[PDB]
Amino acid sequence: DDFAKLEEQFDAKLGIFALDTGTNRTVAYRPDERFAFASTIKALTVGVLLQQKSIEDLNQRITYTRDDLVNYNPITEKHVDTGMTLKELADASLRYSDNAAQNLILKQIGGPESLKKELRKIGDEVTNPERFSPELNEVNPGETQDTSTARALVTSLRAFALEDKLPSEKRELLIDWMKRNTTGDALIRAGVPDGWEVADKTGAASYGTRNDIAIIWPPKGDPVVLAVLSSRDKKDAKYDDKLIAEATKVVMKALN
Amino acid sequence: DDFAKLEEQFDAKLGIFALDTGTNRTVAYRPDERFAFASTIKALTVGVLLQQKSIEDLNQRITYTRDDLVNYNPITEKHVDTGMTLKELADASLRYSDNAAQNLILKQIGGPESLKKELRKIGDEVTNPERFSPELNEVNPGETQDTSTARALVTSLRAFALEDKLPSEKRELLIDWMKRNTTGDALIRAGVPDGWEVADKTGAASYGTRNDIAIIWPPKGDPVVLAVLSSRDKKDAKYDDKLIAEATKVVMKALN
Repeated sequence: DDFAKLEEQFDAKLGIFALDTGTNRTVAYRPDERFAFASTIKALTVGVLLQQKSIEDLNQRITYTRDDLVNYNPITEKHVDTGMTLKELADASLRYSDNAAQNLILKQIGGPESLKKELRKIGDEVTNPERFSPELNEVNPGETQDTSTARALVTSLRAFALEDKLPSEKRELLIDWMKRNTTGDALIRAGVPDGWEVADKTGAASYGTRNDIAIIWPPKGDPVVLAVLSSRDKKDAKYDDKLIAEATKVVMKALN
Repeated sequence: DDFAKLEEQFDAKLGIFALDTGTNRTVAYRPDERFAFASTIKALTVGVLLQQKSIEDLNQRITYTRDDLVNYNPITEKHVDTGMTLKELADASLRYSDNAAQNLILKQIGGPESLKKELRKIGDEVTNPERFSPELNEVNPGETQDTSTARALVTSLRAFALEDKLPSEKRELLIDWMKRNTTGDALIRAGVPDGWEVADKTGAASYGTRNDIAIIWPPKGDPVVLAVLSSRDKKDAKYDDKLIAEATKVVMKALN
C-alpha cells in the first residue's frame, strides 16, 4: 500500500476520500478519521453564503475596521477605507485564504453556530464549525470542534458545487473562484496532469495539519471530488506539501 | 556595475528596463537593444484580444484539430474533441505558454500582421510580430522580425495592464492570468521577496534567448513594471534562469 508508504515517508497521518462522480467508484484511506478542517471550511462557508443571497445581493458593501483584521489579511488589509463587497470578500477568502474575509462572511451568515446549522440542513452531520479564523486552526488530538472527515468534506463540497444545494449560476461562481485559487499549486494541482482543470481550497492548522479539498475535471467524463487531509503528532510540526501532491498521484492511479 | 558582472558570470547579453509606476524612477541596461521577444508576446496578444471582445464574447467556442497543434500544447492537446473557448485559450497561452493556444488566438484577432497594427495603435512602434509559434522563436542576430526591446515591452505591458488600453474588468482578467502563471517560478519571481504579488510571462528562443516580463506589487506602493531579456552568441546555446533571477534582485535594490 502506497498510502501507508506516504505516511511512512512523511511521518504523518493521511485522510483520503475520493469519489469519481461518473461511476460512483471511491478511493478511501482513513476516510472517516477526524482532522482540523482549517481553511477548507471557507469553501463550505461561501456555499452557505450563496444559498442565502441572490447573485445581486453579493454586491452589498461591507464596512469594517482594523478591529476586523486578524493574522492574515492579504486583500482585506487594503480596503479598510473603501470597504469590500460580499462578492469581493468571497473572492479574497477562497482565492487568497484571507482570514478576515472569512470572518466577515461568517458574521453575515450568522456566525459559526449558524453555519453549523445550515451544514446539518444539507445533510452534513460530521463537520463541526465552532470558531472564527484563525482560532479554529487550534485543534488538539481527540477534540471534535472545528473538525471534519475526508468523506464529509467531499460529500459537502459535491453538494454545493455539483449537485442541488445551489442553482447552476451560483455553482458557477463557486467553481470559478476555486479554479482560480492562488494557494494550492503544490498540493492537489501538483498530482494531476496539465490540462485537467482543478478547483481547490487549501488548509493549514496545528499539529502540522495540511489539507486540500478539490474538484478535478478530466478532459472528458464526469469530475472527481477529493479530500486529502493530513496531520502529524507534534503540536508545532511543519507540513510538507509534497505529501498531498504524492497522495493525489496515488488516487488518480487507483481511479484511472 | 552589477549588470556587467551578470553578463560576465553567465556569458550572455542582458536587456533591462524597469519602471516604478509610483515615482517614475527607472532602471535601464541596454534598454533599447533588440531581442527575440519569444513567448512574452503572448501577454500582448491577450491584451489585443481583450480589447477587441467583450468579456462575454470570450466565451465563444473555438473548434480546432490536430493540425492546429504544434510543438508544445500542454492544454490544447487535451481538448481537441470538445474545443476550447477564447477565455480558456487565453488562460492556456498565458499560464502554460501553450503554443497552439497562442496561434488560435492570433488567428481570431487576424494574424501577426493584424497584431502588429493593433500594437502600433496602442503606441508601440518597436515590437515586430511576423510569425506564428514556434517559428517566431527562430531569430538570427541582426534580424528584426519577431523582436522587441525591454523599454517597449514594459511600455506596452503597462498600457494594457495598468493604464487605459483596457477597461478595469479586462485588466483584472489579464492580471489574474499573469499572477497565476505556472512557468516563471525560477525567473523574476525568484528575484522578488515572497509575498509580493507578481504577474509575469516568460519566453525562450534561439541563441539561448531567455525572457521574462512582469508587474511587481510592493505590499504597498504603486507597481513596478519590468522586462529582463537575454541572449547568447551560439545558435544552440542553453540559457540559465538564474541570470533572470539575479538581474531582478539588482533592479529591486536599485529601486530601494
